[PDB]
Amino acid sequence: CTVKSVDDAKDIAGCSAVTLNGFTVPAGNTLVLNPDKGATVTMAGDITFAKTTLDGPLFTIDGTGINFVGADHIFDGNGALYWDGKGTNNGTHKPHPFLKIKGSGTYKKFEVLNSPAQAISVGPTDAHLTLDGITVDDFAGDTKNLGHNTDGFDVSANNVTIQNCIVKNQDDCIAINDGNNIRFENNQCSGGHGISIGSIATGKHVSNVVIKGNTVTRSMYGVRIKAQRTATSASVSGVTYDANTISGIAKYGVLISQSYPDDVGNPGTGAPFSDVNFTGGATTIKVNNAATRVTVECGNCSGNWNWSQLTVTGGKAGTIKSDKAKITGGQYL
Ligand SMILES: *[C@@H]1O[C@H](CO)[C@@H](O)[C@H](O)[C@H]1NC(C)=O
Ligand SMILES: *[C@@H]1O[C@H](CO)[C@@H](O)[C@H](O)[C@H]1NC(C)=O
Ligand SMILES: O=C(O)[C@H]1O[C@@H](O)[C@H](O)[C@@H](O)[C@H]1O
Ligand SMILES: [Cl-]
Ligand code: NA
Repeated sequence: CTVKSVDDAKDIAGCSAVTLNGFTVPAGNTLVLNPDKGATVTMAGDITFAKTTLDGPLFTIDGTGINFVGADHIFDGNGALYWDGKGTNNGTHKPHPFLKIKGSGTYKKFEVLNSPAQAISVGPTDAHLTLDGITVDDFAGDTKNLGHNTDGFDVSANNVTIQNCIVKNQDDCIAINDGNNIRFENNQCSGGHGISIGSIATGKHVSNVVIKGNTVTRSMYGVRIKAQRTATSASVSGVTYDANTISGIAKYGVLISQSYPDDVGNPGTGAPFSDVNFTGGATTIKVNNAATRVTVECGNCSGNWNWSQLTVTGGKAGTIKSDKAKITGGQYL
């Protein structure tokens, strides 16, 4: 019931208590854990991934009701051996995602250090899944702007809570791409592209999202809802921003747009956005001098969007094209 190598990992069936020791995952291998239902998995060392040619995920854990106790240990992706400024768009192969977490349970207190590109992929789930007190430290990727597409958390799942986490990276802190009942609370995001829903692709539906209590600094965007211009049979519905404190934003404090991968222009109509609110505690956003405060670029948006608790200052005014939605309240124009 102690995993000391990639081959030990296949031998944990029957273990209600697994200890994950530190070791290196050699080139050409992956670490896959399928723990027993309700098992506790406790990390007792750091896991380092030698430079590899495999596609990600390099680490996959999949189980029901798992209790993962990280004890502040590290999954080290050796990302600087791969980073070339091009991420997953071109250039060197980047194993991605680094980690994949599937099923359900509670995952606490570990660090992902220097992922090659996207760090933690979440989903699908079979019950609630909570990630609590995880650090994605890709800060080294800022050097010479070589880290790219280093998303903290990519979520395509239902019934997820991500709380008390820290992300230092070069792309979305979180990107919520699909699923219902997703809560992102009391996290700290710096260096990247902010807190995102999307990009929303054809057939994907994000609903009942709560973005609460987070701090975002030194980022390209504060919060975004982005849908591919071309997406159809897609939607975002029921999003509440509450109590977020954001500053140091370079491009847009808020960008809600159906023109992706562009920020604005000829927005699509097949990924309707509805019921997007800034309520509860104040969401205060300070943007840089050349930044835009708030832009909404809808081809198809509906509802009474209560933005009473949003305050955005700095930079210049954006544009509001909200289609059928009525945006009330707040301070940003
Ligand atoms: C990738 O970069 C190479 C040059 O470094 C360029 O030839 C190629 O067209 C780029 N990839 C794509 C898909 O455009
Ligand atoms: C998981 O999500 C789906 C849709 O949100 C739902 O039917 C199921 O009730 C949720 N389960 C739990 C345990 O929250
Ligand atoms: O934030 C974004 O949407 C985009 O940022 C760009 O810098 C990146 O090259 C894209 O792949 C996408 O991640
Ligand atoms: Cl290899
Ligand atoms: Na995803």
